[PDB]
Amino acid sequence: GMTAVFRNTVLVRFKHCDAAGIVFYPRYFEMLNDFIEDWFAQALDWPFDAMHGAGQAGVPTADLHCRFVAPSRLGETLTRELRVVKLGQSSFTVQVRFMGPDSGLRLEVTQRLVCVDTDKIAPRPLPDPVRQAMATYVDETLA
Amino acid sequence: GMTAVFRNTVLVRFKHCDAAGIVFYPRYFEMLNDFIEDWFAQALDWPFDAMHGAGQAGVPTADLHCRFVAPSRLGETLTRELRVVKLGQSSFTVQVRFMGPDSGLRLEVTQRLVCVDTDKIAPRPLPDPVRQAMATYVDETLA
Amino acid sequence: GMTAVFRNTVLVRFKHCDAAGIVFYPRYFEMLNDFIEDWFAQALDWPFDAMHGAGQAGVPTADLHCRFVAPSRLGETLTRELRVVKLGQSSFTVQVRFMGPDSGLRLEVTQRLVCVDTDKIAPRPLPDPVRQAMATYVDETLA
Amino acid sequence: GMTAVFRNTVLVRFKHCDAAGIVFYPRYFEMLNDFIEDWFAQALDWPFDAMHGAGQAGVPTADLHCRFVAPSRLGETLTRELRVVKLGQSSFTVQVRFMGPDSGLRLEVTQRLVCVDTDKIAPRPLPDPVRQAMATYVDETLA
Ligand SMILES: [Cl-]
Ligand SMILES: [Cl-]
Ligand SMILES: [Cl-]
Ligand SMILES: [Cl-]
Ligand SMILES: [Cl-]
Ligand SMILES: [Cl-]
Ligand SMILES: [Cl-]
Ligand SMILES: [Cl-]
Ligand SMILES: [Cl-]
Ligand SMILES: [Cl-]
Ligand SMILES: [Cl-]
Ligand SMILES: [Cl-]
Ligand SMILES: [Cl-]
Ligand SMILES: [Cl-]
Ligand SMILES: [Cl-]
Ligand SMILES: [Cl-]
Ligand SMILES: [Cl-]
Ligand SMILES: [Cl-]
Ligand SMILES: [Cl-]
Ligand SMILES: [Cl-]
Repeated sequence: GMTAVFRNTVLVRFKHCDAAGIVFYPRYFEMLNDFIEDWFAQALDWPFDAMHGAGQAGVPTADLHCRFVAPSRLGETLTRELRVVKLGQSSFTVQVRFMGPDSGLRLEVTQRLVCVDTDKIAPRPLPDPVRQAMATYVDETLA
Repeated sequence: GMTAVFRNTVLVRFKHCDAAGIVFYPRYFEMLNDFIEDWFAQALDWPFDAMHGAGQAGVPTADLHCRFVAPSRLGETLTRELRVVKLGQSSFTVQVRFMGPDSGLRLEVTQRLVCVDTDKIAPRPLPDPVRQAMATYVDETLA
Repeated sequence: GMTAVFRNTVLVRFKHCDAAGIVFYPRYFEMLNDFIEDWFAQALDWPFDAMHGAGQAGVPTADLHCRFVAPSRLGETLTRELRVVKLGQSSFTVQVRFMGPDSGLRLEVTQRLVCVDTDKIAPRPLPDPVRQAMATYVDETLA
Repeated sequence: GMTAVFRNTVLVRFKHCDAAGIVFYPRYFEMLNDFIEDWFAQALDWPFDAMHGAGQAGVPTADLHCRFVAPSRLGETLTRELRVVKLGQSSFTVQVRFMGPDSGLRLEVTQRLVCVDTDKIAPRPLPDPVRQAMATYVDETLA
């Protein structure tokens, strides 16, 4: 449909790979966080620097379900795509897919995050404009 | 009935902690992998050096589900526990819990791994002794 | 002078920073390796995938001297610049500077790497065209 | 003369090892930091949780020099040793050696750290008891 997707690419690097030149799974999760960071800065107008600084806020992960479909290797460029599954006042759920350079699905992950005060930890609502911006990404078929 | 639970501890270190003031979630996954590594070396008699070396094998992750219950902080010692959920010929599913120093649950991850040939990638059966050792960790109540 | 420099930029991310939102030093070294990887792929026509794959080669570090001049923080974009200090048949020495968005020097590192066979470790000469390409980056004032 | 050397061990893990088949060098620096962390907690009575917490302090690195002597591999246990080179009021320089299981030198790093106020960055003197504890590790022969 026309609900939004957020997309970008990531190069599989030497730092990401095991002795076989295949991606070590915790490293996918560094890739995933970088992608969420990007989405916040580019699409939601609430970059992590502002959020964790002046904002005294965070978006820690509550739940994460990841399926590793096919391996990725040193030197491949992967494409990352994000949709929003569910959006509350404080919590939000995204679905992220990583696809290889010939369009093969590499991993699919559904991730629930919660907006919190970091001084000290306690849930809080998302900023209104942020929640409004996320609403455009919502794919009602996903949940 | 009779069973076994594999358990050890890990210190939350500076390298693990982020600008929200807690453990950065990919870092939990490095701690998870370290724990699985420990299990293989210390309980299953199939250390990763041997497995990935002469063994020409690995145990890549097929599926992860992680529930983050409460945050962890610099300087805390966490307890890690492993139980086996399901055991096939090649695939195996484990449940790992991380607990805080007063036993508060921090995270629970259900993870399916698959034994593979690394030369080159293709599923293969676990060694007989290894599967037999893993069977002792089976938690029937999780089935 | 007109000897060459290799340049690119890198965003300081959440994964790079400590609890204060300042870069944790081992993370600079992940940034440094990524930059060398880039230089090999873009400038030297010998990407890490080809090098570690078909090439059965590596460029492990022999020596590294790094001065941390000023701290870097979450959300800053740093500029990375590389020059070649010294070039042998197998060994090569680079100097890398990271500068902040307002041109302040953040870190300066002189790094000696050695071309090796990875099956199994043993020095070898650089490929001729690679060594030729590095020669253009040589700043004879540096050593 | 009378002195002390701080020493402990570390296992080389899957997470540390790369596509050249050895420890990936930034990973040595995470192991270095862990070791300094250990020194502070176990020898100097100033653990990082306390230091960075109530203490509003840190010990960022100003200078690194690392000589990589021989590679390390998955499954090896390394020995880490610390000696103090130089001790000022705020700054301190340490020499750390990593050795293999048959005592072969793997790397030697000379590192200068500086005690700082984190609220906000500005050098400050080490606590008196901490400096006194560090003095016991001084290796006059390295001066
Ligand atoms: Cl590609
Ligand atoms: Cl909510
Ligand atoms: Cl939600
Ligand atoms: Cl593909
Ligand atoms: Cl029984
Ligand atoms: Cl199976
Ligand atoms: Cl299974
Ligand atoms: Cl607890
Ligand atoms: Cl067998
Ligand atoms: Cl049971
Ligand atoms: Cl900037
Ligand atoms: Cl040479
Ligand atoms: Cl050289
Ligand atoms: Cl600057
Ligand atoms: Cl004496
Ligand atoms: Cl001083
Ligand atoms: Cl000093
Ligand atoms: Cl040795
Ligand atoms: Cl004092
Ligand atoms: Cl002495």
